[PDB]
Amino acid sequence: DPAPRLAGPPVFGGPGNDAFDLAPVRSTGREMLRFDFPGVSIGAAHYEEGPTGATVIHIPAGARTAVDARGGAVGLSGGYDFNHAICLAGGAGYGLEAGAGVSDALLERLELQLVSSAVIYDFSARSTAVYPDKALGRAALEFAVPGEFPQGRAGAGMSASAGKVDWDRTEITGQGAAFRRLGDVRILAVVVPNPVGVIVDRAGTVVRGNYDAQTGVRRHPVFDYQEAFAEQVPTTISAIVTNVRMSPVELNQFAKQVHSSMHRGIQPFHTDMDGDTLFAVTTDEIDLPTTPGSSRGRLSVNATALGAIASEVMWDAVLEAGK
Amino acid sequence: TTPVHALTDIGIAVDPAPRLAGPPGGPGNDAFDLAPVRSTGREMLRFDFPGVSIGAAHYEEGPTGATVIHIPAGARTAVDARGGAGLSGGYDFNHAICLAGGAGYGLEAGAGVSDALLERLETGAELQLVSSAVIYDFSARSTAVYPDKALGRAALEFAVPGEFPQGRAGAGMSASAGKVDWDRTEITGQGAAFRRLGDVRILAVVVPNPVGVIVDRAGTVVRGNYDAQTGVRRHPVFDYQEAFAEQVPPTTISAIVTNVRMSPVELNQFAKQVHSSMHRGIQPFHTDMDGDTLFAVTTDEIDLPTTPGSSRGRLSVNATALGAIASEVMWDAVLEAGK
Ligand SMILES: [Cl-]
Ligand SMILES: [Cl-]
Ligand SMILES: [Cl-]
Ligand SMILES: [Cl-]
Ligand SMILES: [Cl-]
Repeated sequence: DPAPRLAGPPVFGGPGNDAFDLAPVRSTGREMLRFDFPGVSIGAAHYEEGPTGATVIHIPAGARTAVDARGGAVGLSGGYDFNHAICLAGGAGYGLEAGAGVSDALLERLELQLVSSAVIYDFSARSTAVYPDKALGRAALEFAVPGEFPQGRAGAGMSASAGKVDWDRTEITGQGAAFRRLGDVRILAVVVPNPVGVIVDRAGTVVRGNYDAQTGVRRHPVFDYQEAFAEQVPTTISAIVTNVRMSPVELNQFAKQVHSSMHRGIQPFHTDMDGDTLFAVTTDEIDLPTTPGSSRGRLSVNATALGAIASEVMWDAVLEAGK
Repeated sequence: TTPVHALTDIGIAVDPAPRLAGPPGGPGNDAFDLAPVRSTGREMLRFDFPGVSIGAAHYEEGPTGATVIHIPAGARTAVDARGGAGLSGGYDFNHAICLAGGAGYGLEAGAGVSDALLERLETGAELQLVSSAVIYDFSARSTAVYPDKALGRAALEFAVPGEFPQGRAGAGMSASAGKVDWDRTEITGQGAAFRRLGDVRILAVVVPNPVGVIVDRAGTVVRGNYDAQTGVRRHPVFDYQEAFAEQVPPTTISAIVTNVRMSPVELNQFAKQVHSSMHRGIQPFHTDMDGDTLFAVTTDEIDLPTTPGSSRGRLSVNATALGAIASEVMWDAVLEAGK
């Protein structure tokens, strides 16, 4: 039963990028997750003037990627099946410019450097028109370090929010990550939930979004929706990074499986008002065995198994963003 | 002057002279003080389509460029993206479409457009929506300069109603065709064409950077796969079949804009029909090495009649008919790019 973080009403018409001399800030969030995943670095930067920001996953060697993009409001750039970086940002479609800043910083750091970017609309959660721009994307890349992720209000999660049946009940989320290692297998989940729905934990409790100040209690949106019909008639952007070799077909199905699994932690999900986008990335370092047997079952070591495990890592990340 | 049966019976005079791109690790944008140039190409197409403006700008230092179609009202859009080998937005409603060189780096030009549009609006949908697509034009020149935010802003600022610069202009500056071997690749250009039939308006814009070659309605290869040893261009299939017998022994970005109202389903099918029709003028097309992308846009100004009949047949006035007509406009635009 966490304390509320109501976004409150936006005032539109606020100052935009041209009104400020905008200084990138390295985002530290509420706490740092530390993880051991060689070849994967994360940077996050924000403008306090927004507040809004960008988070970048940099895999310098390049990595095979599948994109699973769902619903009616997707704002995506690049979308390559091979990337050196994934950039997530606020600022709606304007924030895609941060990915150009990353592409720039990748050149300066130096044949094509490939960056895929996705965004959330975060303007209703604040009272300015500031967006992540080329300078902020460059900063995020420059700030990237191995094995750290800033949880909470950091990078793209600065002004992310959940539970949009009515904006009077919408709460600020954050960004979240989680990491697991099993033998040599490594899985990192990164998520920026800006859902129309709410964040739900494994017991079914609504933990962020749709908080009613009149009652002090969060509701699952379906209870509002059903009563609304009875009376009247008559986006999340995310990445899963692993080191297990998967074919293009396996990686694409893995992406779909993990992305669907997020309707456990975010409800509703994949709605017409969401543009949910998941990047599944593999560093292609570890082979799955040629046969899928173990003591735990004849069909227990395969890409479906990896998908189920990664789905748990992603639910933990979603809960970190909502914490 | 002759009975009209085939398309060839009714043209664009393509220059037979070669324009070989020639063989290509050179300087990038910050090596230069880059000033956008308004692109005028080899000639200006003039057309009457209020609400639609086109601007084109280039950097001579590339040479590379961007071409922007601005529809300030916003327009419903279908994207048909068809191959292997860089898109931004791909929204189902757009205030602008930005086509650029520079491979994926040139998607930055669309951000320049988006930012300029946001500034004119002094973030509620007051969101300005720009979809961008790119071609890889780096093999056709010796620098790494790409269309950036400033160049996209400049293309938008240079946009005028009712004009389009044909040839080596905007995104077409360093486009090229015919890539069985780079020794036979020729520079293309960008091209546009426009038809008004009754109240119906159709504008085609294309930037062909194909693996394949540009082909006219008679079947003659007119740009790409020019063999300097023979002085002629042949269809790539002759090279491919000879290659197989020997060794295995016993992107185009485009937009089609119309004023006719179509539902989301009709528009998406219209996009697929027109895009496929381009395998007539570009061959091969939709290959694994191409990332072909077409934007089909309607300004939703006029309705088709409720019934599809006419003196020319029971099923003659419908979106399929519109797609067939628009396909010819697009082939003309392809030929203008190769001229
Ligand atoms: Cl929102
Ligand atoms: Cl839980
Ligand atoms: Cl090329
Ligand atoms: Cl600029
Ligand atoms: Cl012809």
